[PDB]
Amino acid sequence: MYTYIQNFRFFAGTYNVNGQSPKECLRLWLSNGIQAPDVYCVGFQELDLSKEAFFFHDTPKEEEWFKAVSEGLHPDAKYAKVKLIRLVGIMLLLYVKQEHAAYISEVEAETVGTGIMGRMGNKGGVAIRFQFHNTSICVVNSHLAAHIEEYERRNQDYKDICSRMQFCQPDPSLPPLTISNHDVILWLGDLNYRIEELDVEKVKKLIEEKDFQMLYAYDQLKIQVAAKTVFEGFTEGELTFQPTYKYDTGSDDWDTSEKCRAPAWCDRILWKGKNITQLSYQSHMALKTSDHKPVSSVFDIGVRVVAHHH
Amino acid sequence: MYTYIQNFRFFAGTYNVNGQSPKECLRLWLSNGIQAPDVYCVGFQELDLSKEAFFFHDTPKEEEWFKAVSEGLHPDAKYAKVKLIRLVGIMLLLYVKQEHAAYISEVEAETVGTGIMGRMGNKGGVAIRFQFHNTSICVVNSHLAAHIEEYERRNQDYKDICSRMQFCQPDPSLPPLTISNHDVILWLGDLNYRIEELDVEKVKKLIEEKDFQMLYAYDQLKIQVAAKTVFEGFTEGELTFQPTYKYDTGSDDWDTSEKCRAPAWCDRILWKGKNITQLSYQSHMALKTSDHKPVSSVFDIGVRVVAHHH
Amino acid sequence: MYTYIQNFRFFAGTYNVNGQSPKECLRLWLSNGIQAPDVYCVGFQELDLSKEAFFFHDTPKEEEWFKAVSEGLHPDAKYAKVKLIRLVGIMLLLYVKQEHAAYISEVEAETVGTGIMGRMGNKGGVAIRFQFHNTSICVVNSHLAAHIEEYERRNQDYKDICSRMQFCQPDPSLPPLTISNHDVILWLGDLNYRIEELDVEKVKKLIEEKDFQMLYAYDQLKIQVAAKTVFEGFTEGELTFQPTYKYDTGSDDWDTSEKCRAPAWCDRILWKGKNITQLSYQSHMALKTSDHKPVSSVFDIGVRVVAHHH
Ligand SMILES: CCCCCCCC(=O)OC[C@H](COP(=O)(O)O[C@@H]1[C@@H](O)[C@@H](O)[C@@H](OP(=O)(O)O)[C@@H](OP(=O)(O)O)[C@H]1O)OC(=O)CCCCCCC
Ligand SMILES: CCCCCCCC(=O)OC[C@H](COP(=O)(O)O[C@@H]1[C@@H](O)[C@@H](O)[C@@H](OP(=O)(O)O)[C@@H](OP(=O)(O)O)[C@H]1O)OC(=O)CCCCCCC
Ligand SMILES: CCCCCCCC(=O)OC[C@H](COP(=O)(O)O[C@@H]1[C@@H](O)[C@@H](O)[C@@H](OP(=O)(O)O)[C@@H](OP(=O)(O)O)[C@H]1O)OC(=O)CCCCCCC
Ligand SMILES: [Cl-]
Ligand SMILES: [Cl-]
Ligand SMILES: [Cl-]
Ligand SMILES: [Mg+2]
Ligand SMILES: [Mg+2]
Ligand SMILES: [Mg+2]
Repeated sequence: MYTYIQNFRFFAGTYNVNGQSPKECLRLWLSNGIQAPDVYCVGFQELDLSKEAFFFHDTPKEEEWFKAVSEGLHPDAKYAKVKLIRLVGIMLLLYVKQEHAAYISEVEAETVGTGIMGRMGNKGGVAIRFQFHNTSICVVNSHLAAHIEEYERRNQDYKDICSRMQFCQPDPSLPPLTISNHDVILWLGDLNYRIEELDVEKVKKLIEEKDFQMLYAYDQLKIQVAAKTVFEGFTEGELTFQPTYKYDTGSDDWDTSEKCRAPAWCDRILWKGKNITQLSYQSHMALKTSDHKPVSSVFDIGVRVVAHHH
Repeated sequence: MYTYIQNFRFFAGTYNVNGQSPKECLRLWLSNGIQAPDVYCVGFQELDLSKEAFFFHDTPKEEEWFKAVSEGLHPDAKYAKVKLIRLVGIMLLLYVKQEHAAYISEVEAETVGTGIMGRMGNKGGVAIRFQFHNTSICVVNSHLAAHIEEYERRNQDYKDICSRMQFCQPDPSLPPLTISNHDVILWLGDLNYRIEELDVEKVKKLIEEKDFQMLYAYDQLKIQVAAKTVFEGFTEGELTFQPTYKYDTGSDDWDTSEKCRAPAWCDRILWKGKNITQLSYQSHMALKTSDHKPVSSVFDIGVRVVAHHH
Repeated sequence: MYTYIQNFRFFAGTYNVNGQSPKECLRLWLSNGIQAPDVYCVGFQELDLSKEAFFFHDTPKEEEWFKAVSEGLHPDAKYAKVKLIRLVGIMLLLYVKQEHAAYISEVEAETVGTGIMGRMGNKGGVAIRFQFHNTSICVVNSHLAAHIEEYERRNQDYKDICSRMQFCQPDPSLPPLTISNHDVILWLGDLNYRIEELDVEKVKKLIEEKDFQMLYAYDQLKIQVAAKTVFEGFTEGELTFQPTYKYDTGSDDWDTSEKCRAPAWCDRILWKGKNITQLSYQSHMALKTSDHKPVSSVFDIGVRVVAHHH
């Protein structure tokens, strides 16, 4: 046989929904004046903050948010649901255009809890891997540890997801599939990295001034990546939108509670692999259900397709 | 339109069943020579003491006790089940005569755990609110902290149920419904308040002498209400029955175990609202399944009914 | 009526499966060149090591292992499933030849958790009791505390299972059925008792030399039974097979990890009652799914049968 590169459009989204049910149309996030994606990868954090969900019970929030996402996908294409995976509040959805569904194979989904006692699901990661035509793809959604001072724990959460996440494989003989053994890796989530050094007022001033380049110089994810403690070999696109945390629910105002939290680029998307081009990377201010704003990126990704023989 | 007051009969019952399945006919509690209630409000504590129930799993005890209650309702009327709500061992049931069912609306049920780590369901409250004709009603069933020395925690459990219990409402714009925003509030449960100061032998002697007025002078709920720490604006009827805890299972004898627990009026019913009259308040000694006896009260409650226009 | 003793063949098996799904045919354990048993008693430990199973959720491992066992039963007889009981990873299955099913009655199953905080199901026991013809039988499967130094906790786990395990009974009037109130008791499990005194190299040398009599002189279960701290009145057959823990998964090699665990006869079967004869007691090295090997015993057991009147 013979293969060739054919480009497909992948949408990746991440949204921390603060334990809320969906109240708004999600088109403003998932299909806001874009061309129809070929593949949708849609991730949530904090789907359900209840004690019942924490102890691994089913939750109506799973179906509520799945339906909201399905209804918010681009109207020009029929999308097939390929896979849903959830650990407590961390949920990842994979859809493809119906016409591409026949070329999806080897779908596997797994989860890793890195929260209470290092194991519970209040924080951690979920992942879906699959083959699209002849290209292997893994999408990871992680919610890493909270608070500015806990960057070392965020680094450890990342390392633990990478080492513990193992996928099934057709051949029991080879070692299990890990996240890294894929042609294309998309990593999204509330990575929860904050702004070092600067005080809250200075952070807010830089944002008002739209000096995102200066603010980004103090971003913990940037610093840790530069120190090679996390996300080795991954790329992140330039941040041209304002921090996505923390807002008063129902508004675009920064947290006016007593805690008065410093804004942060909590919500991020990164990638690794050949033939990837990021076409956009943005937040969606119009959605106010949560104290975070959703983030999205659209990629053109080259996929190995088998040429038809005649 | 025009409204007028029409009286309906409400039965309220509370029973701590010590993790047991039902073994006796519940008519002796629920329909023991009384007129048929229009509305039944039936609450349990300790429905299931298992670790599985504690971690929020379904339990066969829910259906066993629901059926026992349904079978024990007054035989002269067909009762419609309006709502069931359970948190671990705390369950509340609401029924109305079939003929009144069409005038029930806006039924909402919620729970608040105030047990382990302040959040688990070994203690706490559940509630059902609804509109009957044009009158709003909230029924609360609480199981508050154990032991004579923990009255401050019982006070805190009450305050926490009051502040955390929020109900849905037709209009997202107004603040959520709380327990206090109702025309009629009925609060029942194992409130777990004990007798201060007196030693066990003195308590038992007063009960033998049927001097309930003297024993009540040392009741913690009375004292805390007088200090305005709990149940502000609520009324409780005079206690004319002997303490309902703690008995040897299968008997009317006081706890003969090594612990030799002091008797207490653990199990109580209180109310708040206009046009309420208590017609009775009693315990039911004949039921011996548990180490508590069940308590009941019947009220005449004035309800706002729309007058028919012709 | 008149009764007489008739002998039936009972198979008992215990297998700690290290949280794995079944990968091998279980005939090598359950029907490896033996006559068809009349009754199968098949016990597992560590069916599922997940946090979800630990908090008492259903697991697909239950059905996977039940089907594997059913498929591995002796092919000459149709076996009826009488009962399945599971607590977290501890599962016991009871089957009988179809032709004997009509003579099984009073089947009851219960569990006792003796793990975290003395109550959780990471360790403990499950049991099935029943009447076969006119003889009462109780089969217990226990997973007792780990590690050489914790023999006192293993003793306590045993005592706690014995005192807490209570079965339902036709007559509410008599005291509940306990394990000890049965004509025949079969106790199996990962009892987790280790070899005292000897160092790892010496243990391995004795095993190489096949000097099981000398190694057994240092076995903790033997010592504790002799001290009358556990298993009073029970018998165990001579151990003529090598220790069943701890192996590298997929091999017959001893644990080559850093921990380098000493081999132990973790997995045991004991009995108590009249008219019992052990016909075999062995391990099954050929099964390599787990870090333990399965153990089996076949008994001839005299059962009281009602003579037919003509
Ligand atoms: C081994 C099993 C037994 C263990 C039982 C222990 C139960 C328990 O303590 O969980 C605690 C867990 C903690 O949240 P965690 O994931 O750090 O995530 C939150 C962060 O995302 C931030 O947003 C912080 O809030 P903000 O930045 O202030 O907005 C932070 O709040 P705080 O600063 O207050 O830490 C925290 O709540 O909360 C939950 O997951 C909620 C549901 C479980 C609770 C029920 C059980 C009691
Ligand atoms: C964050 C998650 C992890 C937390 C795990 C922690 C698990 C745990 O310790 O729970 C303990 C919980 C305690 O009972 P709690 O509600 O005070 O209610 C009981 C009172 O109503 C009284 O009747 C007292 O008994 P009496 O007056 O003497 O009759 C009292 O007994 P004690 O005096 O002995 O305190 C107590 O049992 O018991 C239960 O709810 C039973 C079921 C859960 C246990 C399984 C988990 C191990
Ligand atoms: C009151 C409720 C809240 C309590 C939450 C606490 C959760 C928790 O710490 O559990 C711990 C529990 C411990 O295993 P436990 O039964 O001793 O059994 C194992 C033994 O059988 C041996 O094989 C030992 O391993 P090896 O001989 O080395 O092979 C030993 O390992 P270690 O030597 O390392 O002790 C141990 O894992 O592990 C589990 O059961 C696993 C699943 C639950 C964990 C999820 C919750 C975080
Ligand atoms: Cl927007
Ligand atoms: Cl009575
Ligand atoms: Cl073998
Ligand atoms: Mg939140
Ligand atoms: Mg009790
Ligand atoms: Mg193991």
